[PDB]
Amino acid sequence: MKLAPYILELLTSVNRTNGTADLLVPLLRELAKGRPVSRTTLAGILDWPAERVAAVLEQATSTEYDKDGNIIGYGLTLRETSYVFEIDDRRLYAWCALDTLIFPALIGRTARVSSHCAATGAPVSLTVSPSEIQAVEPAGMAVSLVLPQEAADVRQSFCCHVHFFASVPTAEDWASKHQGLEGLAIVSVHEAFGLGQEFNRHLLQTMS
Ligand SMILES: [Hg+2]
Repeated sequence: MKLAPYILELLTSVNRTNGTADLLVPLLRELAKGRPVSRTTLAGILDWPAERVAAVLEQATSTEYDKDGNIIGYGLTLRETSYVFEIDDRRLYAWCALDTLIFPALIGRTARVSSHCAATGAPVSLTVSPSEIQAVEPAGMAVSLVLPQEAADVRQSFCCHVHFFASVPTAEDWASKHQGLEGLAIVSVHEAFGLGQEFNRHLLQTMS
């Protein structure tokens, strides 16, 4: 219920240098176009030397690149995951369930999100807009949260534990067999979306 520790630690894990948020939003908007993103493209959008783009990305250890050295994944990714994230006619993916709830507001576009329950395999889907969620299927969908670690790779420490589930009772049953994960908690997808909204508010307030 109390979500401050999650917001605080995720902000710390995500915002590791000056300009991270400045870079992250344009990057997500470019990735949402469905093609690899070159550093020079970001440099142009930001009015930064490409050097600076590189230094910000270097601190982002989980960043995925393709065989050309272009960016293909940073929260939103072109590389298949369990979380499908579609913007119009482009199929993208996300690193975790919470990412799917956060990115639409940051990109300014509505996403069709689909996945499978981590406990039962049942398909789950919803439509996520910058301001609300809709067509939640099934209606009682839930999300797992853990406390992000500050100095760890965000995918290894946070993303891999943050799933969708068919329902709260199903997720709580799953959670009962998952001890030793700091801050493990089950919330409804609505509660998770509200967490995402608070995270975004704090993130955006740190932009130039
Ligand atoms: Hg994530």
